[PDB]
Amino acid sequence: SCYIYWDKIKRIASRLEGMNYHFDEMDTSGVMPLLDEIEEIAHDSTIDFESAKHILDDAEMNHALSLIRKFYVNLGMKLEMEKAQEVIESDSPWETLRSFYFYPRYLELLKNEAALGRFRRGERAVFIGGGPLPLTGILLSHVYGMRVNVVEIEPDIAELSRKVIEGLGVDGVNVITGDETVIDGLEFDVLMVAALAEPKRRVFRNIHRYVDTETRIIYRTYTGMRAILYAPVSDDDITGFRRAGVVLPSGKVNNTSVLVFKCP
Amino acid sequence: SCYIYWDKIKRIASRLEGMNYHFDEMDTSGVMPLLDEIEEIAHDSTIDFESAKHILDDAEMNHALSLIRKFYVNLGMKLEMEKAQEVIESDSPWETLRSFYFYPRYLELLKNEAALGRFRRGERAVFIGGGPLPLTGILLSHVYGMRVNVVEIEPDIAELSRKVIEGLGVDGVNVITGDETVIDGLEFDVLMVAALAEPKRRVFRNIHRYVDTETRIIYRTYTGMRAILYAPVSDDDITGFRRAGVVLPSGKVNNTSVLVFKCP
Ligand SMILES: N[C@@H](CCN[C@@H](CCN[C@@H](CCC(=O)O)C(=O)O)C(=O)O)C(=O)O
Ligand SMILES: N[C@@H](CCN[C@@H](CCN[C@@H](CCC(=O)O)C(=O)O)C(=O)O)C(=O)O
Ligand SMILES: [Br-]
Ligand SMILES: [Br-]
Repeated sequence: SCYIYWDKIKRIASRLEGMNYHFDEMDTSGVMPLLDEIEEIAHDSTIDFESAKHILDDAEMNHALSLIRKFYVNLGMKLEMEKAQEVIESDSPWETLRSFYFYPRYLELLKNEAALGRFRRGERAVFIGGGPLPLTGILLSHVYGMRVNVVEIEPDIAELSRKVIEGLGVDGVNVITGDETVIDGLEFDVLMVAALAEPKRRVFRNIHRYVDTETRIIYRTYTGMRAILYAPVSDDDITGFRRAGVVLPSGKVNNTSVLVFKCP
Repeated sequence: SCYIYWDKIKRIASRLEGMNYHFDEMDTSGVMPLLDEIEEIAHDSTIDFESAKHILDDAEMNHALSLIRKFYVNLGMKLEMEKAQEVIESDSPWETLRSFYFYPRYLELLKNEAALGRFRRGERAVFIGGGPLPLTGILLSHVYGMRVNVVEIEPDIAELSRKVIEGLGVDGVNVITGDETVIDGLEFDVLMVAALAEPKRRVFRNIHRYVDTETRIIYRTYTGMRAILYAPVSDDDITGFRRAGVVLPSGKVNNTSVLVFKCP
């Protein structure tokens, strides 16, 4: 094969090489054009899923793919961290939050997930992998009227995220510091897993031990050319579960959302 | 995992296995219920493509899947053989043709492909894998006004197909007895490869030798739950080609149609 996107990807990657192993030092505003380049390819609806797989699975693409994924994960983390701090310091926290680069996609992502998982007011949600800016948790309560526990493994990140929630004056959203195993002492209707929650194998194996067959579990992954951004959840990762539904993204939304149930 | 389709599929395969034990010769009328049970699974639009591979390609499904795929091919061949002879004997050949079980699906499929392939009246088309009832060839002339060569490897099947074309009074459809290698000796604007043309790897290697980079090539395959019917064309099969468009089926149509060009 001979896809035009192959060379386009190699070229972008060539301009990332010089940042390798130090992407966390990126200037956030300065690198937005690079994210645009990458997203032009990721979001191209003329690329079929078989062609995307052809490109992303080729051994000659391994190194370029690694660079793009490192860039993406580090930019996302830094953008969230910076916005969390801005929200806490703001006189207009909800307006500040609404200016977050990814805010509109999150609204769409959540709308997708709420249909998939049939969310209702007063249902209890647990979200694994809150991060510094726990936007999903916030919207679960703010839009969908759910009662929410967000789980975050890093104590300092957890503390920041609580300050964001409090700054906004959002109710019914609590942050629990811990690993995924904290769900043992929770009672909940819906469990969600962040796209960035890692390592997938350990996390899903632990979830399997603590949910029953009625618990709606939604996790986020990457399909098609969007898999250029981040490694998709593998089939091995979700052993012991059955897939019940999927929402594939459109527009600028990156994540595919997957509904699974514990077997049987 | 633990898909309820697994039990359903194994039970259908059990019935197929038992039937095969008693008869080598298919009873076309008698097995229509079995086909309908299989197609109800294939046509389940609630199941996404990724989930389909999780259910169909699971290791313990291989035996059942192979039986279903053998049934599907043998039934299709027998239905075509039977209808071909009926058409040849009929005082009302078109009425007889239209009563063919899959007839309306071919109309919808060819519409998909004519858009994908930008078919124009008077263009030369070659179709590899005509079978006894060369409906695609017939439609390419009758509806699309193309000048058509249909290629069929089995001499007796090729002969039968010529009698069907003559019975229908269809002009502009010639049948070539041979394998795919006959295309070196032909001029054509579009090349089509039947869903059932085999073996895929050899067919595409031969095509690659004998076409240029400007010639439109459309092949038929199976995706999602429709892969229960027949083994899909693999990305390895199309090495040396690039995908340039895809039409996914809906309704009762079974085939996905893919446009490729020879690289580079
Ligand atoms: N703090 C986040 C969790 C961290 N990020 C999210 C990512 C959400 N993805 C969005 C935003 C853009 C992106 O991730 O590239 C999308 O798919 O369009 C996750 O990992 O699930 C939250 O509250 O959901
Ligand atoms: N005689 C046939 C060739 C044999 N069948 C075709 C298959 C046409 N597929 C149709 C008919 C139903 C089916 O094949 O299951 C569809 O996808 O809905 C092929 O192999 O390309 C023809 O003329 O196209
Ligand atoms: Br039966
Ligand atoms: Br007639």
